[PDB]
Amino acid sequence: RSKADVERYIASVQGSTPSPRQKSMKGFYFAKLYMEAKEYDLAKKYICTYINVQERDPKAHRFLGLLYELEENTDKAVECYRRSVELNPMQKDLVLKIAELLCKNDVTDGRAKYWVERAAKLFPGSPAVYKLKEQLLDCEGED
Repeated sequence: RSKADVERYIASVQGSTPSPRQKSMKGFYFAKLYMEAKEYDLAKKYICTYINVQERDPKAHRFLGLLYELEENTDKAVECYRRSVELNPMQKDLVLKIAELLCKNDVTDGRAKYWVERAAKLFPGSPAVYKLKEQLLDCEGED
């Protein structure tokens, strides 16, 4: 998909539902289409327009988190995923994902233990969680 293909769709929306709120309400479609076109900054811009008018949509926060995760912007990805899982706690997978991102970025992140413990509760016996706990144990001080 080209930038031009997405622009043609945005123009169609402008011609038929031109109100700023109707445009914002299409911003998740615009963002996904720009993600198809590998236009990551534009995808972030448009998903933000949508979050402005549909603030409680967990899917939009998760999509923005994925954009930040692709960029390796840990703090922003974790913030988005945290908001998504607050809005829709059925996404237990995001609890493990946050733990994993924090550990990958800086396992001396105090935040890692909190999320590893949350993940351990949701995924009892998980080797993915045990690997993170081993990493935390390896960087613990001694008495």
